Amino acid sequence: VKDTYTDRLDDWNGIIAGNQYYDSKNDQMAKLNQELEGKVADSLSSILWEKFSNYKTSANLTATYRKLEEMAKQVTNPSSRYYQDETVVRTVRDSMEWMHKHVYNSEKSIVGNWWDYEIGTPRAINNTLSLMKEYFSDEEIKKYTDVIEKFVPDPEHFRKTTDNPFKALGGNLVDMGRVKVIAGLLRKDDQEISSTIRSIEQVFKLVDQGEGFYQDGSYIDHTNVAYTGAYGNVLIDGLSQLLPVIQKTKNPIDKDKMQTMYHWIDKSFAPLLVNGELMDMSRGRSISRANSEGHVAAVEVLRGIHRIADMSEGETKQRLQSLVKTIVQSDSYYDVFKNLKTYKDISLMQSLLSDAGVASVPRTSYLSAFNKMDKTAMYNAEKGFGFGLSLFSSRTLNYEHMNKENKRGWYTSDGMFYLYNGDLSHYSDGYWPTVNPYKMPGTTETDAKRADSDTGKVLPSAFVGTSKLDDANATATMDFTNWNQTLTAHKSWFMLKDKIAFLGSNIQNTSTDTAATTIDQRKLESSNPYKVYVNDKEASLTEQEKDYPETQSVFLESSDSKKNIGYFFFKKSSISMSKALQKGAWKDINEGQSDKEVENEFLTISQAHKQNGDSYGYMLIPNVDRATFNQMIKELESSLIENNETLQSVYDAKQGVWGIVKYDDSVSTISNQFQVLKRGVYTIRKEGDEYKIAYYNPETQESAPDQEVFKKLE
Repeated sequence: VKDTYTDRLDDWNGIIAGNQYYDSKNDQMAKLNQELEGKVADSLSSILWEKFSNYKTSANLTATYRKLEEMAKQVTNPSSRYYQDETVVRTVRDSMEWMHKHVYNSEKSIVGNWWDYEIGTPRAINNTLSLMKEYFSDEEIKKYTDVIEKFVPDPEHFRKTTDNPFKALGGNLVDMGRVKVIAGLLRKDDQEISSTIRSIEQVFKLVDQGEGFYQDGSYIDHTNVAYTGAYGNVLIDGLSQLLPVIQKTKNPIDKDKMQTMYHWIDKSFAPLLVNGELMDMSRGRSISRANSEGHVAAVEVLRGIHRIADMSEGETKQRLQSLVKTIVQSDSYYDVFKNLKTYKDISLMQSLLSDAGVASVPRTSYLSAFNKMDKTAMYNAEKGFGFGLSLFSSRTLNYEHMNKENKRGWYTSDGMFYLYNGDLSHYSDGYWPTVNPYKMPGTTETDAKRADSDTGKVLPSAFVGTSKLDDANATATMDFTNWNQTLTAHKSWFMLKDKIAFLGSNIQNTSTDTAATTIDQRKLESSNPYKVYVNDKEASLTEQEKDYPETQSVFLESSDSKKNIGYFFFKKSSISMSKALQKGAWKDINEGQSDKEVENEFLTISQAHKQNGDSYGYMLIPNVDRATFNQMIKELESSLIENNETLQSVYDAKQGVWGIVKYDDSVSTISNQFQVLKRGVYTIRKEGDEYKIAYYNPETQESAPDQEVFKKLE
């Protein structure tokens, strides 16, 4: 019966469906319609389904009710095929009940996956009945939402009826939101709404230990896994729907805790965005799915950012508005509207791009050292390139392998790095399946064989992380011990504005497998091919490992100058190079994906450390044309300060910036100007007759005063 509890499910329906805000000749909305028409039709015209028959895998039920959720939308859509349809509606009623009694009522238990019985599945019930509370009575809505309270009678915890529950935390706590808020409003069980949102306030607290967001912008979740852009998606995108409801309710959250929202936006999320890609390191295991490539899951936050803007006031609205609109304007590879699956968001998005009152704004250079999760972020404004450094410590995990998902990301945190040049498609179009998991960029690895049944571990060392000097100058380190305790090398990175040196000393293999660092593994777009200049002259590569000893330079010329990648080797080293068509399917590294073999070309560069006590020291200069790259290497001929077993450092004498990394506590005199007196990482600039110092003890995630760690001599 008509009431207020339902006028807030009216709001809900709009956010998740958007039929209210529809238009039959709004070109983009009509593309999402054609889609829905054929969806319903592929379910409807086959139900009861063999596609989702197997019961004992519980992931099949979510899909059952989720394709019943898909009808609800078209069913209640004034401008659709199935508008007020006799059979599509009947079908729902008949297989909403026929299901309830057999598969999904109380005298039952969780097999397969709780997450279905508990989360993904109820929200699909919730979402069906909400859009069709008019094709359903009050007590009907009661009969089916009963199951909810049986599996989730307490918005503090999850996995309840089973025998080692756990506390809803991080983005997982967001789905306590939809599953109980909406479910309550349906059952007008008014406690369910107050009781819940009390626990939904728990996610706005930052922390110094555990899951959820951090002070430095880090997001941990699932014990210790870099997830600012995988669970953080589930969080920001979930809470960007609850709040329009939640705040109109009789128990609305105090406008105090709505501030940790914009701290997430800017400190945690905004830095991992570049030209419309969320960095694959923040995604963790999500990288193993074709539906969720780099550029697509970036929209899963760019909507969650906007929804927040709409329900804001003043500068907070217009600036978080520019944040979005300018970011999507800088994305030239992906049509943003391909991940907007609800018309409210489309209407909203088309508004920005139309509205010339929201000023666009280029992004300044920035560097975010997310040490509490071991990833570093970097974007150059002047040169338009990105850089990310996937590490891990004794505090964070190298890679997650859940639900038989992500089975070959072994070394994607073993010192892995990502360049982001003008090839926006780089880590996309099937990069993850077709790329060598063994020879992963930036990493030092032997060549033993891994299984797909392996698990994410942590390091035995804690000496990892970054000192930050400014938006364009920092230094990372890693006291590596690998996968099986055969290879321990110091690995240290030095990001200095328009370049990033990879030092690394003390390389030592106690193994009969050949150790080998990978300088790079770039995917190559075919319609723009590279011209590889070894040591300043051109080359011609094949699947054959060529040899190139006596190799100062390695430059990758291109049609687009913002897609070049150079490699100055301080000490003329002995590398090998190739360019093979690598094939592979998404199924190989994640069981529940298309086995359709997918093919993508790669050019690989490498160094082999044969003798026990080897080194590697080179410099990556991107977005630099050939002409300039050659005058850059003569500019930095003496730039290697040191790269031995207890000290690694570069000098960038154009800026005047040392990047430095000690391991012992000795008194190393650098460039004859100053000393550095303590174990840790430094980043230092001369700008006058004195010094600007930034030391980070990665072991104790602490800093210290200049006096303690540095005296400039004379």
